[PDB]
Amino acid sequence: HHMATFTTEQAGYQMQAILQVIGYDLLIVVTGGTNPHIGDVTTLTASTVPETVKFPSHDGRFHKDNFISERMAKRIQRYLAGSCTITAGIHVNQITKAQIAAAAPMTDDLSRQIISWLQAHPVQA
Amino acid sequence: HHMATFTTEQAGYQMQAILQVIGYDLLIVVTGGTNPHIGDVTTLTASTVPETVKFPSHDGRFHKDNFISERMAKRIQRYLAGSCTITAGIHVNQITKAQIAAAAPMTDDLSRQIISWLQAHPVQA
Ligand SMILES: [Mn+2]
Ligand SMILES: [Mn+2]
Repeated sequence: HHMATFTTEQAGYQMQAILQVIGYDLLIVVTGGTNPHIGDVTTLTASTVPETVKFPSHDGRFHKDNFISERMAKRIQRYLAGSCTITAGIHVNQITKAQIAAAAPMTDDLSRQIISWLQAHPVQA
Repeated sequence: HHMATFTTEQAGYQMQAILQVIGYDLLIVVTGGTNPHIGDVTTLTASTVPETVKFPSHDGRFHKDNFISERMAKRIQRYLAGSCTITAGIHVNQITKAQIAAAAPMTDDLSRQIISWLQAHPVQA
């Protein structure tokens, strides 16, 4: 009804998106790899430019999981009934080159599943 | 283990906080009243100033649920092992004056429950 879970696995590691509908608004939690976390949080509505918070990681640098959160936002923006919040934290120990390139097709694959679920479950009752 | 739910009810309406631990990081979803939603999203760590996104509501104005999200952030900041994300959407149809004043004691009551749970479940294994 108001909660769904989507997974995908390419190049030997998994990514998961957990979606929650609250009122007309959406919360999506994206994780994967060996160490799930919350690295970045992207915020948007259907007719608003997305904003992203990047949390600090180590050595003065910031988490780069916003590649995932910002791409999923662009893919699903047109379908938003209200606000949308996307958290992302994907990390694979000793990640490989083929694994890095698979991050974008995996985000698209989850985005497509989310979009299908939204069309089958109109947030308007 | 990694998920807990806290409720409180004062002046005849309820507020709920759902907490999720991901890695070392926290996601807290606060709702209540007749129409739960996601109005505002506050982001912080233990030694960082909090930032808040205010989503648009109606008539060019913005949701004011950040009163709740920003107060819960201040209450629990010292206890944070990593990043923290707090969403808030509380709305009561024809809210009353006693109900408005109860918003702050209710947020404190949830914050105290969250803090107790974090101390009993150290995010470090
Ligand atoms: Mn990260
Ligand atoms: Mn609101």
